[PDB]
Amino acid sequence: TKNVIRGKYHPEFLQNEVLADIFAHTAQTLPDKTALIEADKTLSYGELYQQALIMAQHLALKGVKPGHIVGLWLPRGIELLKAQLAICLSGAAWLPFDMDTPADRIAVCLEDAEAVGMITTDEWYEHLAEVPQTKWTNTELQKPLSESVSLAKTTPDQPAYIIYTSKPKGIVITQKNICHFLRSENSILGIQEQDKVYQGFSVAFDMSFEEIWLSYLVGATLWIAPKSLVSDPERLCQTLKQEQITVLHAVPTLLALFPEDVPNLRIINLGGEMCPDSLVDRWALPHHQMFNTYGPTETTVSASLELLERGKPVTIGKPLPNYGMLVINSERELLEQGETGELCIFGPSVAQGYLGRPDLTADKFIENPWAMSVEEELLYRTGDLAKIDEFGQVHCLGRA
Ligand SMILES: N[C@@H](CCCC[NH3+])C(=O)O
Repeated sequence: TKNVIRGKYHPEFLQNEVLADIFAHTAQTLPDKTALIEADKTLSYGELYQQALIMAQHLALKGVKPGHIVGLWLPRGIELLKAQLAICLSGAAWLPFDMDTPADRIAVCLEDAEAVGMITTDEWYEHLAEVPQTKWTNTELQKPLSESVSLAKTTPDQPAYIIYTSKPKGIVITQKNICHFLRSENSILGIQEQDKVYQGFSVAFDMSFEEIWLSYLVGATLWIAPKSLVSDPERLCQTLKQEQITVLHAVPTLLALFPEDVPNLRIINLGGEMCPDSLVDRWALPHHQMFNTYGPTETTVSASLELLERGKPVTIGKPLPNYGMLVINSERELLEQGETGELCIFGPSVAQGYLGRPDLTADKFIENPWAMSVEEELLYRTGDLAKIDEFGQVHCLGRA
């Protein structure tokens, strides 16, 4: 009633599926298309699938089953994504670690998650003497097999990945959460099979999912950035032109540091900070579709998306399809439109909660007295203060 704002109604984005289903569909439908480009090395979707499958079978032999958590720590490049996909194909969920993660934090996170192990490279294996958990190398997980190993299937209720944010706090995202997010957001972004997608985010960040898994969803080609390029905005601008990139997921401060426009960019998805007006004016051109995505990690990558246009005020926009937002008071009561309260998010992509933290989970994932379907019974309290304006639009106002 103007005080509960919903994204478009799209029940077809909820399927009886897991991430392995989405990727396998793409690889079997487009075997010979290039999936991954690292420098001058390229891997096809079919190649990627068979290699990741061999790795997943090795994980199975070593005891990885659906519902397990496997840590991921490798340098940016093909092997890193390959290993992510191998964990996924084994039916386990992955716990991603940035290149710059200290070994002690790795140990704290693997312990907190009760992970059965982690994947890393021969080189980095020695940095992990402090890690008591099992460490596998991608290399050993890539050796030939004598007889095939049958992979147990995971289910939508099972975790797809665990994101840590610091006492470390692990956020459990389910297969259902992430598969729905991918379909819901791509229905608006519309990444296409012909697209060439820059892959610059560390796997430890939400926007890596928009770079990688949206592409996997439609069979786009990923160009994987080296560590040295990620901190060189002018060189990156020239790289994006020379590599004929069409899709940039990035943060506003990075876009602002580009000297020239990059004409070949179909889609520009800015997340993290609300895009400033000067940047919109500089970039919200006709040959660019410039977007602003907002959302906590606790509701799978993004919860709202906004089309940016020169001269139009910037807001977080409307919820994604099947997402919903409302505002509540200090005692969890729905507020009339226009008042200021805590922004709450609901829908099929609300995370399962905080790993091993029933306390904080119950504090922040509460029952929704106002759910109009079984996919709306869980409200996540963002902690942000917000108001719903006279146009059904949510306005952020800072923390509570
Ligand atoms: N979700 C990220 C920033 C927003 C990304 C939106 N595509 C975070 O919570 O740190």
